[PDB]
Amino acid sequence: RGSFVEMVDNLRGKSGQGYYVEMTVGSPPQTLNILVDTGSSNFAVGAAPHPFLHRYYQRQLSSTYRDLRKGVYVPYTQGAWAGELGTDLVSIPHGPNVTVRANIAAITESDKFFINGSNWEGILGLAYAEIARPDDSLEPFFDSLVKQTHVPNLFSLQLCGAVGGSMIIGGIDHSLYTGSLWYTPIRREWYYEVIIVRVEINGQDLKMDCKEYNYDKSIVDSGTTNLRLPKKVFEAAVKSIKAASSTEKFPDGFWLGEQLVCWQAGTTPWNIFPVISLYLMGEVTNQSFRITILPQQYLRPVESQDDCYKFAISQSSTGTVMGAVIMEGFYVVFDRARKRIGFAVSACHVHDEFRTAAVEGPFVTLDMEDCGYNI
Ligand SMILES: CCOC(=O)c1cnn(C[C@H](O)[C@H](Cc2ccccc2)NC(=O)c2cc(C(=O)N[C@H](C)c3ccc(F)cc3)cc(N(C)S(C)(=O)=O)c2)c1
Repeated sequence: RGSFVEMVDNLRGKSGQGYYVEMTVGSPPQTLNILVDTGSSNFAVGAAPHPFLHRYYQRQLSSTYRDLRKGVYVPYTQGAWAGELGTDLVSIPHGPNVTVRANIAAITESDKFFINGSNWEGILGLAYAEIARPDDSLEPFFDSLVKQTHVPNLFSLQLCGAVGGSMIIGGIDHSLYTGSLWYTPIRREWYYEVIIVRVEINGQDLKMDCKEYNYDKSIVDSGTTNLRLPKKVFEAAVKSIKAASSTEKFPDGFWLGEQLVCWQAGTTPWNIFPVISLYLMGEVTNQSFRITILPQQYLRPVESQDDCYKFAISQSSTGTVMGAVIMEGFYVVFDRARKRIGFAVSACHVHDEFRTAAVEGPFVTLDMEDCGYNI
């Protein structure tokens, strides 16, 4: 036991359909399972019956609920919901030892948002006010917590793939990683926006201009499953990954996410697939570092004696998104007080006897401030 021990192992997931934490709302208490999302900024909960929900928030039974008299609507890349704004008291039983009064949206209708069998009933948006709906005067959950209490302006995340993990609020826990932590600056506070300066596939540089990697932004996002890439980058990376795994051919639909391939239980040939590295901007002029993932991170199991996989890198038209495929390799620190994000090798990542995920540096990279996109 270190001093954050009671927060270790406070996350669950069912069949790889989102990581969630327990939260307690209102008075007397109602406890619900809440999806953790660093790619949005609204706190919202289901508040009316739905065939995919086991329970929901009942405002009439809470004596501390206050009505803001205002509607709200939120569309994502996948799905959308509409509801009503209010405030109420909120705690996290396996989190920090405080209670705050927070904005909450009560979800009364939705389309392709809730997921059958996921076991979660609402979402906690952990990013900044600039992207909240209906606009930036609606204060997000993490801002309320820092402004009302002593808790330090920092949190960190360890997602353990195949489903559990930990969310540490107000500090770092040294048993959750090995080796050192390496930091990249947050470019601007809206999404958690970062700069990628080089890409390699099995040690071989892809050689695109670095402005293509960040067009029109690159972000770190725990509520999206895949690594998503801009059109011209997706096309050149798949060509290179096929060239490097050519001891077995696969149909074209596999690299598009439209076909699965299944091996007999225990026998998947991890070694025929290459490793992938991203280089990120560091904290000193002209210095970078690199993070490296394995096929165990970018091929995802779909839930007999047969192990079936889907290829989890895909095309985007709104910039690079480092989703759960990147985060399951690493312990990640969202250090909001010093405007930076830290990466270290995770103590729980999935690997084999020949290779492991890695975080290494320092490397020399010139002109990194050219790489970023301006409106
Ligand atoms: C308002 C200001 O913000 C925005 O405008 C805005 C617009 N988009 N966002 C990004 C947010 O983070 C939303 C939140 C959300 C959360 C839940 C449901 C719907 C939306 N995520 C997605 O949009 C999204 C979700 C999934 C998915 O399946 N997730 C499950 C929970 C999951 C499963 C396993 C895991 F390990 C981790 C997560 C797949 C895709 N893909 C497109 S994919 C196939 O990965 O390429 C996209 C913010």
